[PDB]
Amino acid sequence: FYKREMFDPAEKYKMDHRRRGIALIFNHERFFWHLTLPERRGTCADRDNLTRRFSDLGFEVKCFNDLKAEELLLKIHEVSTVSHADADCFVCVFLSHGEGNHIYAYDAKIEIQTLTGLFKGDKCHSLVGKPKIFIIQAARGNQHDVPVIPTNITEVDAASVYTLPAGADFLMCYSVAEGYYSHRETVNGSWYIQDLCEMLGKYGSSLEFTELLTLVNRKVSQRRVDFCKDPSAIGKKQVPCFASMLTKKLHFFPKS
Amino acid sequence: MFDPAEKYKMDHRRRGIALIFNHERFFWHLTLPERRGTCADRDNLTRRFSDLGFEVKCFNDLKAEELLLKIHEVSTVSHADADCFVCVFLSHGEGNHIYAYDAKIEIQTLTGLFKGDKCHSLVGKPKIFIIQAARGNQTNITEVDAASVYTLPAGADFLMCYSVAEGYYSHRETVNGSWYIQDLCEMLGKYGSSLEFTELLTLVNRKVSQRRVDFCKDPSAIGKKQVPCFASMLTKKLHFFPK
Repeated sequence: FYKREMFDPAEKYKMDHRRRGIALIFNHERFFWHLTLPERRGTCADRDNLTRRFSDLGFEVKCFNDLKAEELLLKIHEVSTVSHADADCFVCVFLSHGEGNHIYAYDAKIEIQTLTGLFKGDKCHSLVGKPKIFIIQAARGNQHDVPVIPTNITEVDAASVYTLPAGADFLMCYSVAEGYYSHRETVNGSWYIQDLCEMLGKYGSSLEFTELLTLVNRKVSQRRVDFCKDPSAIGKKQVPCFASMLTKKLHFFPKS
Repeated sequence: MFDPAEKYKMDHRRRGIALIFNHERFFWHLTLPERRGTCADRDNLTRRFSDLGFEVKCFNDLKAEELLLKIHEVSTVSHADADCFVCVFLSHGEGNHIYAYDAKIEIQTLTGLFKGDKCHSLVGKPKIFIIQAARGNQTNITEVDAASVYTLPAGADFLMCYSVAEGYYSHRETVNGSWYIQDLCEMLGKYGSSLEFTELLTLVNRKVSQRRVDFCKDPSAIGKKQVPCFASMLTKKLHFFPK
């Protein structure tokens, strides 16, 4: 027996490289005053949660806190230009505010297509044909703070970031879709990241990853705020989504 | 309790309605080119979705007012006895709009008719939109159109399926039909009644993105790759097992 080159409806990405790969986490808790954006209490919990879960799946996790845009671009360009020949895949997470096709760094916004474009085709040959997974927790910062230099509560932010696709073998994962609202607990973290991390821990090492993101869709879209705390948040449902350009099934079975 | 393998309940009396809006030519004032090959797509889709148990209704070259009337009529009948709902658009598009014969319609208007508060009997059921629409260029020939329609999400339990993503190109053969629709239909025919539907759409991503654009008959088209995508808001696994 051998596998002839016939179309296989069950084909999986090859995940038997020496290393799982790098997972970058860009964590943004506060912003330059000229941006008029509120701080994001709870994001440090998200960052730590994600680090534990992706480390357990075999990723080399690198976190960066509150980088300026020039610094962020430098760092992500450095990762896009090294060889990933010995890696299975690549993960990039943004924890911030966003608007349209932009995510905010500390001092300025950056276009999502600029960040994903660094990993397309022969800009990053050693990731061609490998999953490139971007996870974005970014929505509209509520701006009732001034344009001047300056307990567990749930903050509710309108969806603002477009659910953009990218190239072949990219998977773009969004905390919330247009017309819905993103939620973050100031001590426990974001609804989306909490539920993503819980599902990674329970099922990440077995379930196909888009099947796992569908579980996250279900968990998040079924959450509600306590009515006695913030009646304002009634009817502000959160529905995540993911935009898949993947071409094979993706698993994170423990590496041998 | 939470079941990591939970499936949509697909044991209703009927599979449900599949609507297909098929646009081959446009009012002259829109200055959009004809879409030869689209009738093949329509026929292919009708067969595949019929075989999966759907009640397929096709509409050719409706005006926007006619199209809105029809999709509104469908959104207000009871789907209580149905598993799910499918809507296919075969046209040109731009941004958040798809073209009818005489005018643009916003995708969010069309999907909004099937949100929970407007269509109670589809609550918690899959609502699947499949969009073959890109930028009209203003024997079997292959036409190549730049991506133009945003890969928009919708509400819970919607699945939005696009023939092409930003930066890539959609292809249509004047005899054989659209690349995306051909490969979607081949996969439906072979695996539609067994495979989880997003796993099937992933196969379609692979098939379409592997179609070679190295040596076209039209030198203009060289290197203009096609990559589809789908945006899922589903909350459970979706299968179309024979009823």
